[PDB]
Amino acid sequence: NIVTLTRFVMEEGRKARGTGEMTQLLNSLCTAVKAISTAVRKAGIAHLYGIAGSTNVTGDQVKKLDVLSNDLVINVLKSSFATCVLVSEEDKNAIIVEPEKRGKYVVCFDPLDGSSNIDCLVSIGTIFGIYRKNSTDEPSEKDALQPGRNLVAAGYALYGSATMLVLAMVNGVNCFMLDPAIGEFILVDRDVKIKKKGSIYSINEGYAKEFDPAITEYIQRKKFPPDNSAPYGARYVGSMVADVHRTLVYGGIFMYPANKKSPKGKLRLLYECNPMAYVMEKAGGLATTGKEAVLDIVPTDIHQRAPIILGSPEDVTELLEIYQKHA
Amino acid sequence: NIVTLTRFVMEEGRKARGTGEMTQLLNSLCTAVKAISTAVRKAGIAHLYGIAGSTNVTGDQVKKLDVLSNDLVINVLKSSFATCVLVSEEDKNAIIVEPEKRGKYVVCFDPLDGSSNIDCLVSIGTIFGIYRKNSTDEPSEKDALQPGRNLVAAGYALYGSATMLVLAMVNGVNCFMLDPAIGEFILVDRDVKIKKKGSIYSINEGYAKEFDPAITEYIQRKKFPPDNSAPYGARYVGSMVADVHRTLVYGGIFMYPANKKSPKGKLRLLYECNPMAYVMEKAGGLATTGKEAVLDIVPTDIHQRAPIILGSPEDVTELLEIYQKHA
Amino acid sequence: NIVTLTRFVMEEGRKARGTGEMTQLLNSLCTAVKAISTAVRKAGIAHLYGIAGSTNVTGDQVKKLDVLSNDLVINVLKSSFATCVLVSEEDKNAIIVEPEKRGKYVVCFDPLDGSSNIDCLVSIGTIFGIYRKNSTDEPSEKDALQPGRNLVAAGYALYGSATMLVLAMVNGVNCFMLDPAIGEFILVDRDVKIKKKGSIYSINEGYAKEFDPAITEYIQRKKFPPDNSAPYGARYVGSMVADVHRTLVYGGIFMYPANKKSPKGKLRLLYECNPMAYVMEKAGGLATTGKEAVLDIVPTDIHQRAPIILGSPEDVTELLEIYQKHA
Amino acid sequence: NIVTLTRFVMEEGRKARGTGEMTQLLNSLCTAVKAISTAVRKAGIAHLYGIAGSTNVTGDQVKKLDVLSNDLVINVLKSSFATCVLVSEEDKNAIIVEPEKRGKYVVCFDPLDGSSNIDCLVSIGTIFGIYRKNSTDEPSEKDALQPGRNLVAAGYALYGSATMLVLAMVNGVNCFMLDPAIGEFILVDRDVKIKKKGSIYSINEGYAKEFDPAITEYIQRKKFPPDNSAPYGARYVGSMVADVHRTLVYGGIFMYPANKKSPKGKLRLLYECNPMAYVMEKAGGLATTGKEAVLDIVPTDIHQRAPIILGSPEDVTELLEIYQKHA
Ligand SMILES: Nc1ncnc2c1ncn2[C@@H]1O[C@H](COP(=O)(O)O)[C@@H](O)[C@H]1O
Ligand SMILES: Nc1ncnc2c1ncn2[C@@H]1O[C@H](COP(=O)(O)O)[C@@H](O)[C@H]1O
Ligand SMILES: Nc1ncnc2c1ncn2[C@@H]1O[C@H](COP(=O)(O)O)[C@@H](O)[C@H]1O
Ligand SMILES: Nc1ncnc2c1ncn2[C@@H]1O[C@H](COP(=O)(O)O)[C@@H](O)[C@H]1O
Ligand SMILES: O=P(O)(O)OC[C@H]1O[C@](O)(CO)[C@@H](O)[C@@H]1O
Ligand SMILES: O=P(O)(O)OC[C@H]1O[C@](O)(CO)[C@@H](O)[C@@H]1O
Ligand SMILES: O=P(O)(O)OC[C@H]1O[C@](O)(CO)[C@@H](O)[C@@H]1O
Ligand SMILES: O=P(O)(O)OC[C@H]1O[C@](O)(CO)[C@@H](O)[C@@H]1O
Ligand SMILES: [Zn+2]
Ligand SMILES: [Zn+2]
Ligand SMILES: [Zn+2]
Ligand SMILES: [Zn+2]
Repeated sequence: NIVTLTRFVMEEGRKARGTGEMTQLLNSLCTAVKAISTAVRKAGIAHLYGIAGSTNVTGDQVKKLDVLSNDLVINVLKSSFATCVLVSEEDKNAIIVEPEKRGKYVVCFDPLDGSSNIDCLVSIGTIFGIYRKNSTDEPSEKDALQPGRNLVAAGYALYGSATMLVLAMVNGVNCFMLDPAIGEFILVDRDVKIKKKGSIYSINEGYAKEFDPAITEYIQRKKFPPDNSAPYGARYVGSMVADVHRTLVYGGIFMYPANKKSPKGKLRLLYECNPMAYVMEKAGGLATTGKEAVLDIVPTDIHQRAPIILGSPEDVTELLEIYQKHA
Repeated sequence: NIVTLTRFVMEEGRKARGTGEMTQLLNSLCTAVKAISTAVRKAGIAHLYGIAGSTNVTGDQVKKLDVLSNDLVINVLKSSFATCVLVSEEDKNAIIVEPEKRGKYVVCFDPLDGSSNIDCLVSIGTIFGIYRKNSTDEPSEKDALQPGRNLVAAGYALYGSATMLVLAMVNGVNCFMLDPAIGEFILVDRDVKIKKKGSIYSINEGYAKEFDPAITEYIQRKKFPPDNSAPYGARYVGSMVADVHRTLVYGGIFMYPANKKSPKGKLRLLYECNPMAYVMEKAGGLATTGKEAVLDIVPTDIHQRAPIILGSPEDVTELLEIYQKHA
Repeated sequence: NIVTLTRFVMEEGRKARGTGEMTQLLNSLCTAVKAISTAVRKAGIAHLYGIAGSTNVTGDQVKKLDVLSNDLVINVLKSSFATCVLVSEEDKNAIIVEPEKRGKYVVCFDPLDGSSNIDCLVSIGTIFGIYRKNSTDEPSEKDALQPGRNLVAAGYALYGSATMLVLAMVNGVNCFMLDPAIGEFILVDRDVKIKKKGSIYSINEGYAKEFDPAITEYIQRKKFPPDNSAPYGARYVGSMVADVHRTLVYGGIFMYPANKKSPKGKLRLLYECNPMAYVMEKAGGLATTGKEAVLDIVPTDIHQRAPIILGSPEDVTELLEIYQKHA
Repeated sequence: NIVTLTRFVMEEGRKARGTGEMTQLLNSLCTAVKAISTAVRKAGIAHLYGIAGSTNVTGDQVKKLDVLSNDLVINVLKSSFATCVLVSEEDKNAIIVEPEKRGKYVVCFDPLDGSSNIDCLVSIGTIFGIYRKNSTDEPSEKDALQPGRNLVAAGYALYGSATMLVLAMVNGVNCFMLDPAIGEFILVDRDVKIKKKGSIYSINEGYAKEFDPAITEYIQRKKFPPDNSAPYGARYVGSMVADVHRTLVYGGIFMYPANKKSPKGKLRLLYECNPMAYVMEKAGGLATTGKEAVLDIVPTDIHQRAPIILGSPEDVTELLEIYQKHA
């Protein structure tokens, strides 16, 4: 029995007896993700190189993927009439939606994750976290400052060899594969669970000289297992969306701890850490900063940064033990 | 003036006064690559999941992506009437084209590189190397056992966020972006040259306990710069075609030396090492095993393996200097 | 403000306070129409001609568009869990859906209209009429034997230079253009109304020798206007979906009266005449058999045929006057 | 063995021992046609309707489909470095290619045929005819004023339910189906031949009061067969490229004789009449004005018009016999 994202969301909406506003918001997301996917795959690039004549700004004067993606997400989410506040990785201030388009939801998103991998064509993506506004006050940024544990839905779209949307809600994590031939997301994995233990560690070891003792010790074990067991294999794509997705399906651990240049970690709490921590906990995994649960941090800034360790429970647990081992 | 790959190959053929056979071969390669990417992006997957019933098929043909890609290369190249010997990473023996479809070119190809990243949707691709048959004798595997220096043309197609085919021939390297909307590869970078020195090192550090001393000394040097400069960033996609392409565009160094499981390295010489080595040297870069030039190795086995270090000249020679410092 | 079919239908569902079942059925229709559109445009035809090898039944042994379209519609509508009875132009008996998939709606459809235009690649399409089952009896064919005037929704998808879906419901007719680049239907025409009078007559004059006096007289006027005004132009695509769509947007009249071979007309009441008569009346046009309203006929057979005259009100009215003129 | 249009043109070039210029011209024509169809199918229309905002553009460039198609043909042909004189149904004067991009071929083309069917989404297309410059003089419109019999190659691309390019050259006619999924035209019918006699007549009968006696006598003969056989079916799409293509595949007769508004017929000789006439004769069919062969007319005006009757030999000669019976 074929099941598309469209049918799945609509039905989950019926089972929860929703009024239909969130379902409309998710349908908008779906559409946004497809438009970004098409532009990311370079559809119609021939026009920029003068196939129809008029080869004007054939350099850098037209929308760069980062910006185009941010416009699609904002414009589409707005037009869903289900949001009131929006937080983008590409915007300094929270985006307060006009009253005539205002909804009860707050969305925190990363329109195009994997910044440094854009020019080399490595996998990139979009990340999103949705909150139900809780307060009778007028829309402001504080409405997006809720701890991740208050997330109603979170997930991401991966633009890789193929495009896949991973959606996580109260009752589980579901994976949908995009069939570009018909512009439809097909459910291929129902209520997914990450393996208890993996054999892959993911981190940028270029910061070796800045790692804290716990991280430094953990890495030593993956390369030189004290029990002489087989060493973990290493993998680091460079785009958080890509590295987290492999972690979800293959197992293992992903890491981005603090360092000199980034004392509180590089990844942002609102639209990078929380959505992935939610997807991970719902899949049966763990997401810690090393001292606490990511979903428990009470955000104080819109672009606040936080250190994160996520993946299989046994692999993450072992690293927490190291942290405690170091007082 | 916009330049399509079809326009480019044909003109390069005219400038070389060829009979048109090599032109027909490249055109067929262009067609094969488009087909493989369309399949990689999962076009038509809804059918596998029963969108039109469950009797459309008369057998159980769930062809795995790697097999399907290999089937496409084989049939498409053969229908070009320009080849006589084919070596695939997928077949134990060389494939000898039937007399009627026989041409004078030898093609060594890697159907879909990045096998471990197929299920997690990370970038994968196809790598190729073309040689002229140099023997009046009847075509056999021997004609495929030539040193990389004899290549007339080599390259690859990358199926990442977007699909790009990179082709290198005697007169230089050129990158073409596939425009999925019209099924056309567009020339977007001419006579490409790699940076003399980069700031990214690429290797699977999970084999740390099995690396030779030269590799170990170099890694520490990237993490702890003796001149005290900023340490190189680390990147390891897990797919050679992917990691090699970023090395070309961003500069830096890619490494896959020998280890316990692979005493002579893991990567294959004919359709992995050689093609990428030729692309690199043509871009003014380097590619060595650590003791000699990859393109100079005369193979004795079509599936022979070899250790490889490629990338920016200054980066590679620095490592080559560590090797020759020990021994 | 961008509006997609997905958002439009969902919203109309909210305004009517529906439970969500019909909305799910319409979403299924939308998906069906896209899959048919892709197969109609010949996506992936390269495989049938041996691009990946195995050129077996390269003649006539695989699904012909007529059949493939009928499978997609049936399978998709079934999987929507909103139907109980289905009437297809390609099936002799009414299709009674399994209890575990049963809904309250009855759908009458023409999966691929324009049979004779398939091989010459002329415009073809899909037509549909939806009824809300009215009776506590068990699902049977009689449930689809309701007069067109009981239609809850009707319309068609036109596979022409571009693909467009025309949807008609109680509050109007709306036209949606398909953007194949993202697999999304975009609303381009809101609540459309046909012009009071056109300048185009559409009919197969090859049956001249069989036309009744009224038709014969009417045609004389279009070619030789008694008042010496400019003559109407003639247009006959051959596919009902194509001819009716032009009629809706340009105005004029479309005709398929009785003849020798077809004493009661060739076009079928259930899935050709009623849906178009409904779309036409909702757009402000007329649909008569010459003696009565199409939407008023009480069907007695599932594949019953009926004569039809449709289009601008003034053009249709004038022909009715001729009929009365002839007692 | 699967045959792509790219493979076919190149090989036909090799067999003819050409320098490769005409091969490069045809390849460019292949590229242009793909681009036009992708635009015709409305790829990317969501952008026009603001899916990404309302500031993406820096001007008002709502290029109409016919203008865009003309822009593509002009720029793409010129970037082929194989032409010197271009005549478009869209430009009052011939376009003389700049000396640097000058080649020896003359191309007469119809950017998008079927203008009256553009808004109603009925089939439309592009028609072309190629000639060799036959004059050492400087290129001018005169080089485009040659009799149809001098064509080296002619054909058209049909954008109907699917896109098909038909190409006719000295050795016969061949049809290629565009596979939108890989952007490749597939050879699906070789050395095509029209039926000696069909059963469909195609003409706009809205000009009945302006037809000459021969045309009138023939129409009555199709409606009232003197031998009392079954009357021919009528078909008139309104787009020449469409009606002509069905005539080729199904056989029969197509007609557009002279009338009051068009004393010398409406259709243009250089890029409408001639190309279709050449395709027809090569398929063993006929094409006359009623008094002479279309391919024999020596034009004096690039936008000159001419009456035309084409199709199955027996059908056309029957009409040619009515003409020569009167006068
Ligand atoms: N499509 C849906 N999928 C899952 N939960 C939903 C859906 N629609 C509504 N809900 C739940 O019902 C709540 C209220 O929905 P709404 O009335 O649309 O704002 C949401 O916050 C969700 O917890
Ligand atoms: N399209 C082309 N691009 C570059 N070099 C070519 C091309 N076609 C032919 N050549 C060169 O000319 C030689 C002979 O070509 P051929 O007669 O086609 O086998 C090839 O081995 C190449 O060195
Ligand atoms: N999406 C919709 N668009 C228009 N009318 C609708 C929609 N959904 C429900 N309705 C109306 O409400 C009735 C009951 O809907 P349902 O409860 O889904 O069976 C339908 O028969 C329609 O008349
Ligand atoms: N691709 C081709 N298909 C058919 N005939 C061709 C082709 N290329 C060249 N010819 C023939 O050879 C002549 C000279 O070709 P060229 O040297 O390219 O101008 C043309 O005018 C055609 O008659
Ligand atoms: O080069 P670094 O420090 O590993 O940064 C990579 C990280 O940057 C990001 O692009 C965020 O800026 C993440 O997607 C990725 O995990
Ligand atoms: O898991 P490892 O040892 O890092 O191997 C990865 C390598 O394997 C390959 O898939 C070839 O087997 C390459 O594409 C990639 O570089
Ligand atoms: O050849 P005829 O008698 O005009 O039949 C054409 C009619 O047949 C149909 O294909 C239905 O069978 C209609 O779509 C079209 O109006
Ligand atoms: O409206 P009419 O007189 O039938 O003309 C239709 C003809 O006009 C054209 O659009 C050319 O002007 C042709 O494609 C078509 O055959
Ligand atoms: Zn990010
Ligand atoms: Zn490989
Ligand atoms: Zn029909
Ligand atoms: Zn025209």
